[PDB]
Amino acid sequence: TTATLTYPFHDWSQELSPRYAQLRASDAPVCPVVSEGTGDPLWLVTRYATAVKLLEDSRFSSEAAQASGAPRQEPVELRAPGTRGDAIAMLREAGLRSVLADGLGPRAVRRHQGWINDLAETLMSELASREGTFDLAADFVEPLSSALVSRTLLGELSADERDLLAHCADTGLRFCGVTHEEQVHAFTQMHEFFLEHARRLAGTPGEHLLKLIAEAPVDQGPLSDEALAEAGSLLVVAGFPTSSGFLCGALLTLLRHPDAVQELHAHPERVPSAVEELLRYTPLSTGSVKRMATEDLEIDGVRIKAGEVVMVSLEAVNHDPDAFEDPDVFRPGREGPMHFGFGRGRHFCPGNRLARCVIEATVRAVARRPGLRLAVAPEEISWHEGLFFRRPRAIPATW
Ligand code: HEM
Ligand SMILES: O=C1N[C@@H](Cc2c[nH]c3ccccc23)C(=O)N2CCC[C@@H]12
Ligand SMILES: O=C1N[C@@H](Cc2c[nH]c3ccccc23)C(=O)N2CCC[C@@H]12
Repeated sequence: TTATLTYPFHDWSQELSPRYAQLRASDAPVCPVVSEGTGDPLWLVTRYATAVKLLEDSRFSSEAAQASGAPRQEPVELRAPGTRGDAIAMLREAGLRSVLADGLGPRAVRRHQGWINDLAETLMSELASREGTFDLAADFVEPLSSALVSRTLLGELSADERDLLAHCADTGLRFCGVTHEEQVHAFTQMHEFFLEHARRLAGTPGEHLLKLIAEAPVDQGPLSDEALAEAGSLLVVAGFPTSSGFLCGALLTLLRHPDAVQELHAHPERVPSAVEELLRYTPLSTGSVKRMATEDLEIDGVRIKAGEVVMVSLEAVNHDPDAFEDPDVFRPGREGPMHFGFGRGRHFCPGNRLARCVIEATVRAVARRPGLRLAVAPEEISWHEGLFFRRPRAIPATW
C-alpha cells in the first residue's frame, strides 16, 4: 500500500466507498490512481460536471481504451485470447451498422413489453402464494432475467447453457476472487460456446438479437462465424450480469423504502419516475466507464497525455451533491438533471429502453403487492465479492 489510491475501492455491497465522496470534494477534478489488477496508471473522475465534459468530448475514445495493451482497471483482458474483442466494430464492418439499436429500441420494446410484464406478474403472483421466506433473487430475478436473455438476446438456451454463460460472465467480469487463469478460461469457454452453437441458437424461432444479427443484410460477404460468436459474447457481458445485478439492487432499494412503495401502490402513474430514480440511486458497477485520450488535451485544467485513460465512476457522479440535492436520498419525485445510470454521450447504453422496460415491470410487480419486505436486515445480505456488476447472493423476503 502506497499513497496513491489503488482501484477499485472494494465496495461490493450497496454501501458506496466513502473514498468517492472524498475525491469529489478534494481540489483535483481528475485524480491519479493505480489499477490494483495490473498496476497501470489511470485517471479518476467523480464530479458530475467534469464527467459531462469528459463523456461528451469526441477526442476521448472508448474503443481505444478497450484495446489490448491499454492501461486498464480489469485484471484480465475482456476477450478470449486470439480474438479481437471488438464486437460493435465487427458488426459495423460487416454492414450491420444498426442491428443493435434496431433490436433494443422502442419498436423492439413494444414487441416484448407484454410478455415481460405478464412474466413479472406471473412470478410475483407465485410468490404471493408462498409461505414464510422466499428468495427474490432466485425466484424472481433469475427467471425474469433468464427469459430476457433467451427471448430478446440469444435464443432458446437450455438451463445448462444458461448456467454456463452466467458462470463465464461472473468469472470473467470480476476484479478478484478468482485466479488469472480461471478468468482467461471463462472468456475462452464463452467464445468457443458461441463458435459451436451461435448458428443453431440464431436459427431457433423467435426475434432474439442473435437471430436478427445472423439473418441481417450485409455489405459484401456473409457474417463470419468469429463475428457472430463475438456478438454472442457481447450480448452476454453487456446484457446478463448488468440486468440481473441491477434488478436485484433495485428490489433491495424498494424494500428499504416502504413509504416510496406505498406511494407507487397508490399512484401507478409515478412508476416511470421511480425507474429513473432507481437508475440514479441504485449502484451497479464497482468500476468505471473509461476513455482514452487520442491526443494531448486538458479537462478542467488537468493535462491528459495521448494514450492515458480517464475513468468516470457513474455511482460517484450519480451521488454528487453539486448535481442532486440530498443525493443519498431515494426520492422518486426528484426533478434533478439527467442521471448517469446508462452513461452519457455517444456510448449511452443502447439497451436502455429494454432495461427500462424490465425495470418498470419489476417496480410495478412490487408496487401492486403491499406487504413485501426484506426478511433480514440489509447489512445481513451477502454480496458476490469483486463482480464488476454488484449482485447479492440471495434476497430473503416475506409478506
Ligand atoms: C439495468 C440494466 C443496464 C444498465 C444499468 C446498463 C448500463 C450501461 C452503461 C452505463 C453503458 C455505458 C458504458 C460506457 O459508457 O462505456 C452501457 C453500454 C452498453 N449496454 Fe447497457 N446497461 C444495461 C442493460 C443492457 C442490456 C440488457 C443490453 C442488451 C444487449 C445492453 C447493451 C449494452 C451495450 C452493447 C453497451 C456498449 C455500448 C458501447 O460501448 O458503445 N445493456 N450500458
Ligand atoms: O461494448 C463494449 N463497451 C465497453 C463498455 C461496456 C459495456 N458493457 C460492458 C460490460 C462489461 C465490461 C465493459 C462493458 C467495453 O468496455 N467493452 C468491453 C466488453 C464490451 C465492450
Ligand atoms: O465494471 C466495469 N464497468 C464498465 C463500464 C460500466 C460502468 N457502469 C456500467 C453499467 C453497465 C455496463 C457497463 C458499465 C467497464 O468499462 N468496465 C471495464 C472493466 C470493469 C468494467
